[PDB]
Order: sequence, then structure tokens, then C-alpha cells
Amino acid sequence: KKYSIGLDIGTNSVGWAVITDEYKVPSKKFKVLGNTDRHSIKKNLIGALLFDSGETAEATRLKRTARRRYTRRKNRICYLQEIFSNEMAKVDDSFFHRLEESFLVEEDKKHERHPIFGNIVDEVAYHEKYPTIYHLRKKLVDSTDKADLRLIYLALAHMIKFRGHFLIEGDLNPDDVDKLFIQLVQTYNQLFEENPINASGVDAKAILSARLSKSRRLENLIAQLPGEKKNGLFGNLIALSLGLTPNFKSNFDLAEDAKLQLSKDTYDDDLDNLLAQIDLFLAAKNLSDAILLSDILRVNTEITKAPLSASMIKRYDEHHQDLTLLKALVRQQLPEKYKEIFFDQSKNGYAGYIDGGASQEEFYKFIKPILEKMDGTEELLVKLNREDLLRKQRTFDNGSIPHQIHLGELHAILRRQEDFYPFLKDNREKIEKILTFRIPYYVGPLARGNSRFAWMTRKSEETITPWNFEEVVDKGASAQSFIERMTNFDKNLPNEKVLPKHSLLYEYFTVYNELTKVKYAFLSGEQKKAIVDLLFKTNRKVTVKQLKEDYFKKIEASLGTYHDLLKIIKDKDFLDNEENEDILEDIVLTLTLFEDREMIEERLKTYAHLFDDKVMKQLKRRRYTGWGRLSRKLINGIRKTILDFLKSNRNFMQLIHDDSLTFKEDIQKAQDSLHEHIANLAGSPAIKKGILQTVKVVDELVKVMGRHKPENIVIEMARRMKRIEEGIKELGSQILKEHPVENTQLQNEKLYLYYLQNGRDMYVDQELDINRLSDYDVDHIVPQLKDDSIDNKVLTRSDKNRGKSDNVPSEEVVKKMKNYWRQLLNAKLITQRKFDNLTKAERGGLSELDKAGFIKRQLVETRQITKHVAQILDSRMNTKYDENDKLIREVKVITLKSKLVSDFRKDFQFYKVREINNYHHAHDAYLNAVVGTALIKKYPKLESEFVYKVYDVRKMIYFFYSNIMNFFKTEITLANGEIRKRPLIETNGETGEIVWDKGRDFATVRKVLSMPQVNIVKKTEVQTGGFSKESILPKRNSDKLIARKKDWDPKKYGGFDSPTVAYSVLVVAKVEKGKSKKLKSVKELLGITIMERSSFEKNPIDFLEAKGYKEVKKDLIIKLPKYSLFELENGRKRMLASAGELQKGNELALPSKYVNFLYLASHYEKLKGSPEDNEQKQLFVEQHKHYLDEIIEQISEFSKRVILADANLDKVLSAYNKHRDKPIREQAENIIHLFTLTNLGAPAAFKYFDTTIDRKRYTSTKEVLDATLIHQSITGLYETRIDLSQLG
RNA sequence: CGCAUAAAGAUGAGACGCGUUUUAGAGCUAGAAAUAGCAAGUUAAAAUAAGGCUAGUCCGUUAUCAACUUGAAAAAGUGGCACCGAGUCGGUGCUU
DNA sequence: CTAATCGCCAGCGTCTCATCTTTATGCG
DNA sequence: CTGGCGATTAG
Repeated sequence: KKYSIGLDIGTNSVGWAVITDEYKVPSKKFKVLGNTDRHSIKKNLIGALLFDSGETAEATRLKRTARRRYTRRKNRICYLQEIFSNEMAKVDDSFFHRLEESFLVEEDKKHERHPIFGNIVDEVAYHEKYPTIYHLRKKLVDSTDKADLRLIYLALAHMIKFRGHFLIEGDLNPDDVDKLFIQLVQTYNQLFEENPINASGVDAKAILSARLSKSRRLENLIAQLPGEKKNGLFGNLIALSLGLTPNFKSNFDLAEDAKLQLSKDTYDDDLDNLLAQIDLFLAAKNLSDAILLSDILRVNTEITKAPLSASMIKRYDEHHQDLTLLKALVRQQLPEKYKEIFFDQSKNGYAGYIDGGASQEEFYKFIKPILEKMDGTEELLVKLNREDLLRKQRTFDNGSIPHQIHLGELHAILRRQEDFYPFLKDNREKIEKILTFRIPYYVGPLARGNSRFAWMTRKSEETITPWNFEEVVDKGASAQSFIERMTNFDKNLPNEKVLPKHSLLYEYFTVYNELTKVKYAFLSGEQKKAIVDLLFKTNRKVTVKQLKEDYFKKIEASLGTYHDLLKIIKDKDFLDNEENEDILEDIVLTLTLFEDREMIEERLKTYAHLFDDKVMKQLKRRRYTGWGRLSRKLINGIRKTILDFLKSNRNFMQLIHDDSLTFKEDIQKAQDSLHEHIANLAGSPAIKKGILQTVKVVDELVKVMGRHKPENIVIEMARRMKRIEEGIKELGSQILKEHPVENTQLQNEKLYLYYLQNGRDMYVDQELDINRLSDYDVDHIVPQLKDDSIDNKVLTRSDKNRGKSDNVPSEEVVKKMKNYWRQLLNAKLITQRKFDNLTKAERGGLSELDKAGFIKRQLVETRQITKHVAQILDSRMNTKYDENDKLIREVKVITLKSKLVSDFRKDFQFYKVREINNYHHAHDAYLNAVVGTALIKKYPKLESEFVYKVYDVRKMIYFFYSNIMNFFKTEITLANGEIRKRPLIETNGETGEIVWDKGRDFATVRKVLSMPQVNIVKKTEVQTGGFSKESILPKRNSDKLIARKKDWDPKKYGGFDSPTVAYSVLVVAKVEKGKSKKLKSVKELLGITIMERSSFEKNPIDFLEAKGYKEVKKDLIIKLPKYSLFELENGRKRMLASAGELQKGNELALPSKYVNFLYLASHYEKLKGSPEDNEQKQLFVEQHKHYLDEIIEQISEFSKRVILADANLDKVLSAYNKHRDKPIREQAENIIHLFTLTNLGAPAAFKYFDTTIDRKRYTSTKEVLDATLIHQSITGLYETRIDLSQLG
């Protein structure tokens, strides 16, 4: 009673099928449990399983980072508040209390309404003196009077709360653009004795103030004083202001690469190196400062010290001026449009721009034609083109402001009010340290131990303020654990980390693996030490023949990092010592790990007695990358040593596995769960969900067949005009004059074949006459390997093009195509795939190795995820062992590729339509199963090609002519228009076993493919995610609003809406009826939100009690997650979607003649075969065109049975009776769009030919309380039916 | 089997700029009102999943999940077979 | 005086750094 | 995209 299992794996579906040896899916009757009266269900062993897609973890990461940033911002404000705390009580005691409770309503306040001053007249006087905060900041910077302390706190708090970016390192003082651009040429003339033409008027930074990222900046540098090299024209301007890329190789006349950069960390060390091995750099830095503050600062810096506040005040004043000017102009010209612009908040006028939800762009687009209609509005259009008309202060493009501007304003504020308050003098650097502090990206979250994501190690144990940060956290250990927690361990010893790529032990290992088993006569013995000492360790790159022959004549994979450490340390003494070897092995790890140059300075100040300061700086400026693959205890931790064996001609892997001394310890050290095994796979989680469900359904199917292992498990993992322009540019002839070069409407190959082959045949130099669609057809360059590529066909006029059965091109074609067509393939008119396929007949024809390449290109799959899931299934299924300790292969895992089964669909007319029902997953699984077991029955030894002896296919060519699956066809064709018959009953190579009895197996495949009942299961889930929609709605008198905090009532403050239901519960109880408090009983379905899910799983009874229910039955609480299945009268099925909405559950089983007729009518102009076959298909579809009325009757009876959507049904029928008089090919698309009315899942809105049908949603769960609840297993074969009418 | 280049994806850390919601920015004139006419408008405070206890300048949207019987959890265990047919599975026979 | 139905609605842009895998593409 | 919600209609 052997059997086999076929599996199709997708990202939203898993299809499974169980077949016997006769390719017949069996059936069986199963017991059902519960309290109903049915006791046995007959079911077929084929089906699918559908689920929601998996989600990546990026959105949770972004929200986690947002939470951390909000907590840290609140802590910054709290730090400033407690540093102002103990002295504010002299002026105002409850000032911070009024500043805290400013959100809530006057009836809930405990102080005055006006927060900043506590009364009315001072509030109005303050807001009249200062309209914004920027007037206050400019007054506090410029004026030298003793201000109030509350104003100083307000300015500092606004400066600390928003504090710019950190993308520019180094200090930055506000210096013009062209006023310093000539000073660069002044230093260039006083430092470089040449002729630098000071083009006063070239306007480098001024034209670079526009969109001049690279191209326009380089163009402005080119349209200037010409430079002899690119390093002077573009490169020097890059190293001064723009995106820098200099080099001290052919530009700075150096003997070593001393490459500077922009404002970064390594620029100061590179400038110290360039000055200590060989002003103008200050002028370049000032030019960089001018180019950086070009676009953001739009005001002179002479009259004031704070440029940002002056820019904002200027923007405020121009907004006021243009506002009153536009008011006067619209009062003059169009007085009837006043209210639509200045009063209507719903429109996109000025009132919508200020009080509504209008942005800048919608306001500009709304006000542009009204401003164009009037007159006298020229400069307003000038401003509107420049995006400087009625501009706000807190805009969406203030993100370019660096933090040094805010730091300078804060420093001037603290300097000006210094001598009036002494605690400002005592705590200046504390406040500046509050503003500029930023946690480094390798220290991570400052935790204590209760974190899934932290790696920080502490020295002491106290709170971490920004002032004692460097005193508490160890930075070197944190920077080491930041890297070492990510790099993988080696596969041999699974607990040890991996050496760096440029380690000395790894370099010795790779040079010994190169020159231990080296033969060119095999190499010597003890002379290999002298060989690696002289030739390898002296030459920077070991030669292939030259230096080896020189070393052989003198005596009788490079170590580049050894030479770098030799010339950096300027000797060769410690580079070969004993303890200095492991010391240098620590130094190379130090150089690989960190990238901060100061913790590096500490870790090499650990080793100060090996060099002076100069060698120390020369090696400290170095860097490396890359991590290797091996270990240290693998090579020099097992004792001889592996390096001792590799030094003195066996391979390293041959020393590891083949030798019994080494392979025992690694196999012992190889000594998780399933979820941990899938968790460290590769690829998207959307595939990993399907992989886990595949393992579960395989284990369940093994369980249901009486604990017998299967035989085979088959796995399938499912998944231009510029060329014509390039051909017209390379041709030069009339490629666009008469025949237009426009591949826009051209979708078929009838135009692309003329465009690729330049309007002539690949073999004949004749007129193609492309105006005829009944013209020259297409001919494949190599027929049955199946291929339909662009470079896999040819368009000759009318011939057989040669005389052959295994070769398409002829000798005259190869003689005539050698100059023109081969140059066209060399000029990329035709691709390289067509050139080799057209010229390969001139090299002996179809050789045996080419047939091997063809069958290995048609059979072998390449993806890694399929190999890994095959490995998982083979390790979980085959587990026994013999006395020699070998794997006892009781099952065979066979992987396929979808091209084979797609060819099997399109060959024998087993057509697939995705829009009808979800049966095609199970049908693809069944077809995969039968194709796999037939192919493993026919060609036995070729199991070594895919089932996971070599048996290389060079002396096997079983297969004779072209293809692997060419034995399925009962009448094989030929190349040059011929036929070749085939026997009926196939058999194996040596064994006697009929495999492919044609009539019986095809009748069985039709009978299985037309089976009405398969098992479709939608996987029930408990919903998780956000609590509700993230928008905040204004206040209403509704009851659906959720409070944003604990004591903020939503009828006064607003809140969120539309919460997400986790699951539902069925509650039977009694509630108050009428004003007499009558206890009328009720059976109700209630929805549980996620916050309520936690609070309800803590305690159910008190939760349902306080909700409003009394005297519940505690044992009758039934949990119902999403997609719970309910069966109703007449086989109507409904899936629960929420507490108050259902979804369609049933499925439509159309007969096979209808789906074949639909596939023929849909692609009526895209047959893509032989002309006789296309003519026969056209006669087959046009010979009877009344199936579609029967299909309409089919879906009418179905929708009257289970859908109950009669209004949309009558709309569909009226649309069909309207569009009766139509062609067939335009009617197949409408009748195939029609099938989403009766589909499975959520009700969608489709579209007919002209009209559009809306969706009938199912917003009522009153019927479900008198239904049959189904509890399904993972395959749907084990059920539990519960009659809810008998419950309670 | 190993190197070089490029692209894509996954995972984690650190930072910006907006947006949204309530309050504060005394609206004026005429009528008893309904209302009308007029003037103004750019900013700030606070919250940004309710909250949790291990009280940290932590943690809270990823992954996992039919029912029943055991188990604190982890995890383990629970369902007869052939044949003729097919509108969501039905019927016949043997043995329990 | 409650239930069906219709129509609208739904947080978003950027930057810095690190480690892996996989695919294509040459070269031995 | 698919469920929630207010304004509106229908029994």
C-alpha cells in the first residue's frame, strides 16, 4: 500500500495531494466529534490551505525607534527643568505646574488659564511685543538688558526641544559665497605659481545655489577658468566646497595616497598627515561653510549674530506685506470671491491654508489661476515661481538646519545674561552638554538587563546622566560586543567566532593551502619553508611561472598585509617572532573591529613598548575590512596541528573529513527545535510561513495514512523600445523614416521581430513585407528543448531553411551571416544568445556535451530555498541507520521547476484559470506529483540529477533526440516538417514496468481534474497589531471615541476611532429589560479589542459583569477567532470576519469543458503554436458559441443558492442582455471578470464591460447564533461540529 | 573549488523635519434676536499606541496558535478497511 | 423606532553606521 | 485593501 505526496508551495497557499501507484487519489471516511448527529464523512485526499501573508519587522522597528526618541526628548526637557528648578521659586513657584497642565479644559485646571504670566494684561502685552518665538530669540541674543527668567527658560526650552541634525562634523562659525570664492583664488595665486584666471562673474557658488548636485556644478566649473586636470577644475572645487574626492597620487605629487575628504572624522587626521609629511585649507573650509549655509541662510550676517532668527523675522514680515497687498487687490478686482478665499475652510484658499488641511502645494495650485486672472500681480507670480509667497515658519524643509546654528544662538544667549544670574555662569557647559549630547550608534540602548536588544556593559552602577556618561559606560567593550553579536560562527565548531579576513594565521593558511599540494612535478618537502620565506614573503604578488622558475633555478593568494605591517613598522624583526605573532594577531583584530581612532588609540596604548610615536600614528591611521570563514582553535587549537600538517601534500578538507583523526572531534562538536531551525534560514518571512505550514501538513498526512512513511515527496516552489532606438542609432539607414521606430503599441512579436532583425530574414536577404499579418511566420532556432525567448526564434520568409531534423540553420545562412548579421550581433542589433545559437552549427552541430547542457538546463533547478526545504524534509523524514551508520533512504525528496508542469498544462489542454476558484492549487500539486513519479519511474539513474553515484550524462545519451519530457507526447513532431510515431505503453530501461498506459492514465487525470469536492481551509488567526487607526479625531458627542489618556474624557478632548477586534466570544446571559429591570435572557456575540484582550484574559467573569451582563454561564464561553467557519441551511457557508461582519464561504465547481472554453476564448489572438493548430482552435471556439449562456445560468443558480445578492445579480443580467450583440473575444474578458461575485473571501467590487457593480457586504451576525460551528484541522479532514442551537 | 565587481533583500542601532488633537493668543459695530458688515490670521505648551513592573534615559504592533484529554508551563497523546459511483461527497460489503 | 445601505476613509518624507545572504557577471 | 462609521433610507 505504497503512496506518494505532491506539494505546491506559494506565499499565500500550500497545495497538497496524495496519490497511489495508479495515479488515482484515494478516498476515505472519517469520524466527526461534537454533539451533532453526523458520524462519518467521505472525503478525498487532495486539497489546499490558504492564509494571510507574512509581514517583515521594519514597521515595528520604526515605531520602536520613535518611542525611544520621544522618551529621550522628554528626559532632556526634564533635565533643563530640574536645573532651573531650585531658583525659579523665587520668581514664580507654580510656573512649571501651569506649563504642565496647559492641555486641559478650564474646568479641570487648578490655576489660571494664561500659562506664561498668570493674568490677562501681561499675556496680551507679551504676545503683542513678540509675535513668534523668533522675535524673542533675536531680542535675547541682541539686546543687553536683564530679561525675565521665564523668557530665558522659554527660549532655551524651544532651542533644546528642536535642535537640528548632526550630519556635519567640526565647529562652524557663520561667515559671503563669492566674497570668499575669490579668496580661494587668492590663496591659489599666492601658493601655486601658475595662471589662475580670477573669473569675477563666473558665479560658481551663485549658480551652484540652484540644483547643482553634480552635473550643473561640474558644468559651472567647466564654464570657468580652464584647468589642466580634473583635480584642479572639478577636484579642487570638490575638496573645497562640493562633494569631495581628492587623491595624493597624481594630483598632490605625493609618493603615497594621502586622500582628504569632506567634513568628517578622519579629515582632521588626514590633514595632520598631509601637513606633517609635506591657510589654503582654512579658505577651503570657509568656502565649504559658505556653500553649506548658502541655501538656508538668506540674510547678511553683519548686522546681527543670530542669522536664523533674522531669516524667520524677514519671512514673517514679507508674509504680512503680501497678505495685506493681496487683500487690497482682491477687494479691488473680484469682490465676489472674497468669502471663498478668506473664509471658506473647506476650500483650498487662504483659510484652508491656515485653519484647514491644505498644504503649500494645493494652496499654490488653487491660487495660481485667480492670480493670473487679475492684473498688477507680477511680483506675486515671481514669488510664487520661487516658492516664497505666504510662507510659514515651521515648514517641511527645515530639516537642512545643522545643530551648530542652535548651539551658537544658545551660546550667545548664555553669554549675554551671564552676570545677571550666577547659576547661569556656573552651569553653562552643563546646558551646552544637554544640547549637544547624542548616544553613539554602537553603545545602543542604555539598559540594566531586561532588554531583548541591548549589549551595553557598565563599569559602575548608577544612573546615566549626560554629564557622567564617559565615566560610567565602557566604550571599548561595548564597541566590541556591537560587532561580535552579529558576525556568524563557523560551521565546523558552532560556538567559536571567526577570524578577520586579513589575519596572519589566515594568510599563512591560504598560502600553505596554495603551495602544499602544488604540482607543476610535485613540490619539495622542507624547502617549502624557504620558498614561502623568500618568494612569497618577499614579493608582493607571487607569480605563476616566472618567479617560481627563478626560485627553482636559484635554489637548484598573497601575504599583502604582512608586507603592510612590515613597511608600517619599518622592520622585519618582530614580524617573525614567537609572542609577537599572537600580539600582531591581536593588533589586526583591533584594526578590523573599531572605526573611531581613539578607542583604537587606547587599545594600542596598551602596546606602547614596540614603537615610537611616528610608527604608532602610521599604523593607527590604517584600516581593514572583511571577515573570513574559519576558526583559531580549528587551525592551532587541536594537537599534530592543522597548520603543521598543511606546512609540510594533502588538502585541508581531505585532512579534515577523510582522515579519521580530525573528523571525529568536529562530528562530536556538531552535537535545535523546528522553529529555531526555520528561524535562521534566508529569504522573506512570506516563504518561511509556507515552509512551516508545509512541514505541519506533511506530518499530518503521514499520521492520517496509518503511520506509514511515503515513497516520494515532490516539491514545487512557485514564483524594448530602447533596443530599437539603439538599433536605429547603430544602423544609420532608414530605420525610422518609412518604418516607424515606435515600439509603444507593438505588443506582439510581429513588429519586434522585424525591429530586431532590421526588417529582413536572418538567413535570406529579401523583403519581409511587414504590412501583412498573414506573412512570414516564426521558426525556432532549436525545437524539441522548449524555449520561447526573443533570441530563440527566427523569421524567414517561407522555407524549411535547411534540410535536417536536428539543425535549423544551413551552410548558406552561416556563409552569408558572417559579415553583416554577425556584425549586427556585434553592434547589439541581435543579442548574443541568437549569435551563438545561429553559429553553433558551424562547429560540428549538436554534440553530446551540448545535449548534456540542454538536459541539465531543462532539468536542474538553481534556487537555494528549495535545497534548504528539501534538506529539512529529508532530515525530518529519513532518520534510520544501518550497521555502517549510513542514511537509509526510505523516502525520496524530488524537487521540480514550474516550467515543466506549465508545459504539461499547455500541451495536453489541461488549462488553468486563476479567476474561477481556489482549486488550482490542489490541481497543481496533483500534477506535480504525477509528473515527478512518472519521471522518476522512467529514467532511474537520473535521480542523481535532482533527488536529494555521479553517473555523468556524457555516455548515457536513454534520451536520444532533444528533450526530457518528449515521451509524454503520443505523436512527436520533427524539425523540418515531418512526423515520428511513438509506442503506446511505455516501460523502464532495464526493469519490466509499464508506467504510461496512455488512455487509462489520461482518463484518470481528467477524472481527477474534474472532481467536485476538494478540501479548502482558511487558517484561523488571532489578530494582532495596532490598537486602532492612528489618526486623532476632533471632539464629538459620540460613544465610539477612545480616550487618548486615562483622565481625558473624549467628549472634551477627542481621541481615536475604529478599534481592531482580536477575537470574539459567544456569551449567553441575561441583561436588564425595560425600566423595571427585567432579566430577559439573551444570546449575544461580543467583540474583544486588544487592550480588552489583555484585560479580559486576566479575568473574564468580572469583565463581562462590568460590561453590562449578569448571571453568565462560565463554561459556555466559546472563543471565536477570525475566519471561523459556520454552516447554515442548504450548504451555505459563512466565515466570521469580525464581531459584526461575515464573509463568503462557499466555492464554485465549474465543469472542465467550460474552463477549457474560457481559456480558448480568452487568448483567441494569442494562440502561439502551429497555424493548423491555431485554425483548429479558432474553429473549435467558433463552432459553438452558446456555452456562455449555460455559464450565466450556472452562476445564476449558484448565486441564488448561496450568495443572496439579488440586486447586483439583476444588474449583471441586464448588462449581459444589453451586451449580447458583441464579439466573443471581447466577451470572454467580461465573463471572466464576472467570477468575483461568487468568489471565496471578502466581497469585492468588480467591473463589467461598461457598468460598474458595487459590493454587497454582509453586515449581520444574528443568523450565526443558530448555525453549526465547524472546527477544522490543518488539512480539513478531522472535524468537530457544534450545534449552537442546542447550546444554552 | 577560489577570487574581483555590481545590484537587491533581510536584521539591528542612532538622529532630524513635519503632521494631528485641546488650551492660550481679550475680536469690534448695529439689532431683543435671527443675523449681517468690518478687522485679524504665520506662534507656543502638552501627548504621540491605553499603559506595565523588573522602575531602566527599560518594555509595549515581528514571529507562533483548530478541538478534546493530561501537564504549572514546556510538551505528549486522541479518529477501521476494501468496492461501485459523483454537484461540495453518496451508496454497498467485512470487522468492530 | 430600530435595522439595512451608501459613501468616504485609512501617518509620512529624509540622513548616518554595521553585519549577513542571494543573484548576475567575469575570470581562473 | 477591507472593515468602521456617520448620514440616510426602509420596514
